[PDB]
Amino acid sequence: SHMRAFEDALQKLAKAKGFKPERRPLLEGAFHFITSSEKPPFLILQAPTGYGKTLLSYALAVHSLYDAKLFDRIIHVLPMRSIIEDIQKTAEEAFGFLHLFPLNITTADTFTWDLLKLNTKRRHRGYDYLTQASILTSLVIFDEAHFLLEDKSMVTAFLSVIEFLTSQKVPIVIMTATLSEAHKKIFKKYANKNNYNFKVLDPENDDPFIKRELKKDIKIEFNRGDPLNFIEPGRRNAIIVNSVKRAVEIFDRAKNIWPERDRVMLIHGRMTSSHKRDLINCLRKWQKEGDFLLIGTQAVEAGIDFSVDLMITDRAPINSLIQRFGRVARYKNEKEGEIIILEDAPYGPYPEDKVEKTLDLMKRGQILPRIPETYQTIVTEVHRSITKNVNRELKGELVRLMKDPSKRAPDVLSAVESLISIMRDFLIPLLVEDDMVLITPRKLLELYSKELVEIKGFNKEIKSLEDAYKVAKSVALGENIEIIFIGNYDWERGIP
Ligand SMILES: [Mg+2]
Repeated sequence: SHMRAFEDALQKLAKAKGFKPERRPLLEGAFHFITSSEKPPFLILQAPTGYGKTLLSYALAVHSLYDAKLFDRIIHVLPMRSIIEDIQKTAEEAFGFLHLFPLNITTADTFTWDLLKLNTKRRHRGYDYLTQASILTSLVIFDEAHFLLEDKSMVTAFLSVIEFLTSQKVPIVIMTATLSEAHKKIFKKYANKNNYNFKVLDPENDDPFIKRELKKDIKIEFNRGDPLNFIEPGRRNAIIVNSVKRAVEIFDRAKNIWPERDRVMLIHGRMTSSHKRDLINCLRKWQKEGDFLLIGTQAVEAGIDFSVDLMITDRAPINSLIQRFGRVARYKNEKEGEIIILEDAPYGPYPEDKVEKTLDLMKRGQILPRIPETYQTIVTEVHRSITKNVNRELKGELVRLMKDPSKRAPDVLSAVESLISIMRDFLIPLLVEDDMVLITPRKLLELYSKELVEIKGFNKEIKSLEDAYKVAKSVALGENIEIIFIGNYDWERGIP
């Protein structure tokens, strides 16, 4: 068979995560398809949530220590909002990995900023990689992060970094429990355009994982109102919600409602990196010892590994709902669970038409999770029509500037400024005393008006969002400015 790097990963992972080895048949075939692969591979691994898909990411990384003919490292891309301190906490404690790491964990927007030759330095803090070329020599795995095509303000950019990435024949693995026919079509398009070896691996009808999960009885319900109406002390409770301000307010009251205040916890992305690390430590500990109440945003749906007896969720598109369902009865001997979707919840970042279409389509065809047969039809029907709002000319220019070595960030920013800009989603580093928090340009203005932000090396006093967008323009150009937080960082609530 001649694949020891896969065995080495399956053993070291099964020890640090304390589970006894299982088969996981698709993963070995997926590993072999990438390594042999006469032509550059474009694998779409479409497996249910909680399958163990991240094992292939660890396997291909160990394989890079022994052979780098196809790729010298594994770049592992998580969705934009997601929290990456969990997988980093596993790539460190299990495998012990400007320095070349065999496995790098970036996020969806940071990835496209790098391919556009923009500055992402403080996000990478030594540093793992800081260069567009370090990406092109690697194998990039999109872990539930291709859903940036669903973000209206991000379609043109991320479509350009898919056209450019395939134009360089970079090996690409796409991991998703939610693969619409519309997405498989765009990926097969650029895979066929650049002579890849396209492939889609989804489990068989006799797959042991899906059989084991059908023995699980987990009901899903609908309701309205305050999510604290449905908490159940004595069980593991999780309330996942569509915005951070909403998550802080639910936690501000769940402090005093839950029987043991010690077992209440808030997690979201507007926190320092070390604070997230501490919460992952406190959360792995509670996973073995009794009950708790976890309150979080979408950030914990992709990156964090936890199982919860009862799940209370805002209404959301089917992609993030399937992700959030995946943390109810996730482990082996967990057979009973409960899900309650709040259909009256605020949308937040999500498009309104999409969240209502999943809510309707779900109610007709009652689904049970981790069984793609039930939710696959809703997936293909909601996540479509991407090409409506693609700037086909700006997309052509971005792929032009990315291909040209003599074009740097000023050429990318000025060309984008002519077709303030997409910059609205370019998060900027807010400096908390020692750590750092990524915030939006809009959030920077709100904090400057409250007189909590001090900007060194920059003159304009920030009002009128266009001014805040200009600070992001400076950070992207790598200018010697520091956006510093003056107030006291709340070690529980994060940044407002
Ligand atoms: Mg994952």
